[PDB]
Amino acid sequence: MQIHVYDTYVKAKDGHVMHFDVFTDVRDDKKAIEFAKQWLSSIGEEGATVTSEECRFCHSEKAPDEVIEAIKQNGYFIYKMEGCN
Repeated sequence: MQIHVYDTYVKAKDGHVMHFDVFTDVRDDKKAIEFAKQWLSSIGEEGATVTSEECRFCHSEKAPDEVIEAIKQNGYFIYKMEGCN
């Protein structure tokens, strides 16, 4: 399974620029935006504008067993790249 790494820029005001990558099997940039927005509304950080500039595609790479299950079950998996520590 090839994980599509969608580097997503979500600009929070004073919290922190939410720089996270979305692991998905879908090859749609719009879906990348959509999944991120659904996730933002889910966690509560919906207060950001995601455009074609905010959505970014890095590449597709080999996938560890962990993300295989995640994307297979949820459809997508967001990893907290920045804002972790």
